[PDB]
Amino acid sequence: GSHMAKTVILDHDGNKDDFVAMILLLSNPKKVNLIGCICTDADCFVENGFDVTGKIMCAMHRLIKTPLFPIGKSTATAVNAFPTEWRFSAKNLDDMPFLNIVEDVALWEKLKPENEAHNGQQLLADLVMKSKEKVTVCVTGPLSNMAWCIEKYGEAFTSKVEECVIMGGAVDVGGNVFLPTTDGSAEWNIYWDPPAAKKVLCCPNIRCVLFSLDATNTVPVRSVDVKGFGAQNQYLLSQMVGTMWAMSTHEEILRDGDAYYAWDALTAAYILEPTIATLEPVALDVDVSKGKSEGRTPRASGPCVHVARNPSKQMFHDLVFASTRVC
Amino acid sequence: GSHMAKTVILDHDGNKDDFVAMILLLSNPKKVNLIGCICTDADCFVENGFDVTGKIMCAMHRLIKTPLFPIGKSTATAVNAFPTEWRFSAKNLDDMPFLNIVEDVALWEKLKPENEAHNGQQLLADLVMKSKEKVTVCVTGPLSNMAWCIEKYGEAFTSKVEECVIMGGAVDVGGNVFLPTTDGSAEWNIYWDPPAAKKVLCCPNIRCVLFSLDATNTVPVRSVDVKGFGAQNQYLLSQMVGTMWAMSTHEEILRDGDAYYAWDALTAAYILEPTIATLEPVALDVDVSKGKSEGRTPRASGPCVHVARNPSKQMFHDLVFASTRVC
Ligand SMILES: OC[C@@H]1[C@@H](O)[C@@H](O)CN1Cc1csc2c(O)ncnc12
Ligand SMILES: OC[C@@H]1[C@@H](O)[C@@H](O)CN1Cc1csc2c(O)ncnc12
Ligand SMILES: [Ca+2]
Ligand SMILES: [Ca+2]
Ligand code: NI
Ligand code: NI
Ligand code: NI
Ligand code: NI
Ligand code: NI
Ligand code: NI
Ligand code: NI
Ligand code: NI
Ligand code: NI
Ligand code: NI
Ligand code: NI
Repeated sequence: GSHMAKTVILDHDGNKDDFVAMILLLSNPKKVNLIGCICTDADCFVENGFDVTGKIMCAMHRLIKTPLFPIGKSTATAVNAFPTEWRFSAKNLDDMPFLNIVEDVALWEKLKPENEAHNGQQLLADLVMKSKEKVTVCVTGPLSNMAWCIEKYGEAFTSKVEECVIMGGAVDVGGNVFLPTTDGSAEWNIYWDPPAAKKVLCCPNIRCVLFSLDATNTVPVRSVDVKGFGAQNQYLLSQMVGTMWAMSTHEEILRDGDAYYAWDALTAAYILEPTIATLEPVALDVDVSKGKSEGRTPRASGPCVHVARNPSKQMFHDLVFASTRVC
Repeated sequence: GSHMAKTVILDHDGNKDDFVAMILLLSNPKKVNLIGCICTDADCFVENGFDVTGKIMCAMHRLIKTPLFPIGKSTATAVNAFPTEWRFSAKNLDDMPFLNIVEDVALWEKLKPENEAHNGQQLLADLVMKSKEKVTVCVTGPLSNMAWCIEKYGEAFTSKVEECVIMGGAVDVGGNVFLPTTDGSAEWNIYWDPPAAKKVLCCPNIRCVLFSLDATNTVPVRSVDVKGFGAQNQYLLSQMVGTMWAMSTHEEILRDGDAYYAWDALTAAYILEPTIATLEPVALDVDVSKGKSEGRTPRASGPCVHVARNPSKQMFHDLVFASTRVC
């Protein structure tokens, strides 16, 4: 819990909570050795999500001396794109004053070209396959990169994965994909690339921990708690996380307008503290059709993954607030 | 320019640039004595815009010892409401870490009840009418409060106004109100309450300086300049203004996606530096109909206001960057 670090790669798609997840992982080097990040052109414009990833890496390196690591833009493309207005969030982040501290801009400008050479899917494969320790992959965007690696390399890749902790799906609760052509039963990360999700979630060669809407619905961050970051504004990570949650737009804001979803952050929190939730083994039948139920992750007839259940609000809160006083 | 301060009231509707305007005024006490603020339930939920106003007042009082002042919620209601998603911005701001510094929250919690007793329209009238100096009113929301004061008090009020510097309208360029029932010719602040605008803009008893889209269209803040606030992140006002502009959503973001509108900020900048723009006397015929042209501010047949022209991008930039190093 403080004596040995897990080797971790973050496979993300650049929304505000992807970066909260990144900050939780990177701010806890006693627990997590972050050896790389992948960014997918899903809930962001990949150039923006890439730059924000880079600058956060640079800021942590400067402040707390966490190692620098390779970052790769995936070339995976969507089956179903995220709404364009949502994807702009990483551009907004890239313009934020806490992501434009002069040292971080200078270091990222220097490190950017070497990272631009990487292909994200290939980087994920290379980092896992060449690692001495088995690697924990945290997936907070769609499952396309994991799918590509499993398809290209099979057990040469999956044998080197410790576990895969994924944000996606909706098992016993409704989804969050509301479009003229959908029934509302699907979750967005799955919907973006349903065949990828089908390939990964039911891959018998990896241990998947799934943070579906079942778990994420129960742990919003209330406005009253987001305001708590103000007491820590002298810490860069509090300026970052407080702003990331305060910026919530569209369906990131719950019904009552006084709380926000924290989907990916809870997912990374599990890597820091596995007791934050109980796990249930579940067989899933991923809908890859073009019907209204496309992307649905219902229980199969007759396991694929271990679904997170009843996550601890207090543990989540305490972890996030401690992590964001790190620097 | 540094030897005597203008007495000013800010009559605003709580969008991000309203607060940039507020920060420009309040950060320059050599030039501006801010004696009050009004908040209207237009481009915000008035409770949120009120709280943000209060906390910014409190922060400046703490940091640079600017005086505290009365703040009043207007009870004016719209003819045509702003889009609900846009109005949430002040709620997002109210949750920001730089607007939750513990001292500011404590002081605002203390000062809030006395201010809640105020009626905004009445406060605007009282502050102008009892002021020893003639008062400059900066209006960055709709014209409803000015209209109410002129209707209730006539010259007893207008004789005590130095000038009224207003953000609104579109004279020789298109508007920004795009709805199924509009032709695109109107600007939002006017559209919100066209009869109020008609009453004020052509009131022969006040000198109106109008920052219409003609002027505001030419002074966006580019992403490259918003990023400049990062170099000043140690200053609270840079964290505020940088985030306010970086947060831009919807039609605040220009076509190319690399710049944002700064409508109200330019309007306040004129109070700080009147040479920032050239003024043209223009007679206007405000459309108060329920047709597609409702809220249009075309040139009349045959002056009402002095329209701002060709504002200086460099002066605006230099003023904003200096103001946001104040604290
Ligand atoms: O399905 C949740 C996943 C998480 O991994 C978050 O990054 C948002 N992402 C998509 C998403 C669902 S609603 C919503 C929203 O309202 N804005 C931006 N993104 C989203
Ligand atoms: O017509 C411009 C006035 C200014 O006073 C700004 O506060 C925004 N306000 C309304 C407005 C126009 S487009 C737009 C937008 O996209 N988001 C929020 N507000 C607006
Ligand atoms: Ca995500
Ligand atoms: Ca305004
Ligand atoms: Ni340990
Ligand atoms: Ni170094
Ligand atoms: Ni490399
Ligand atoms: Ni929208
Ligand atoms: Ni695919
Ligand atoms: Ni707490
Ligand atoms: Ni002077
Ligand atoms: Ni005091
Ligand atoms: Ni009073
Ligand atoms: Ni009215
Ligand atoms: Ni400059």
